[PDB]
Amino acid sequence: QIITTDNTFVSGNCDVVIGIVNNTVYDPLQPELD
Amino acid sequence: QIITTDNTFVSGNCDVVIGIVNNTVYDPLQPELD
Ligand SMILES: *[C@@H]1O[C@H](CO)[C@@H](O)[C@H](O)[C@H]1NC(C)=O
Ligand SMILES: *[C@@H]1O[C@H](CO)[C@@H](O)[C@H](O)[C@H]1NC(C)=O
Repeated sequence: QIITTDNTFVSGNCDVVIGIVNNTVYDPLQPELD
Repeated sequence: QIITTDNTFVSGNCDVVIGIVNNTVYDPLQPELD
């Protein structure tokens, strides 16, 4: 599935997590823009 | 964590619940104003 904010939650910054990577998390409210 | 709509679900009115208090729930779409 596409990485979305529906099945992902945010918790703190990425500096404390070992072995993290970078990729875009698609917010579905952005293509709507209603 | 701050009380947000993502981690709470609503079921009926608050007249039936015993010992319930009043507090604000943060709507995350309201500061977005999309
Ligand atoms: C992710 O991006 C930040 C900021 O551009 C960078 O400092 C970090 O090294 C990146 N992560 C990786 C694994 O390259
Ligand atoms: C909570 O709100 C209800 C309805 O406005 C009110 O009757 C009640 O006294 C309030 N309780 C507190 C602790 O403010």
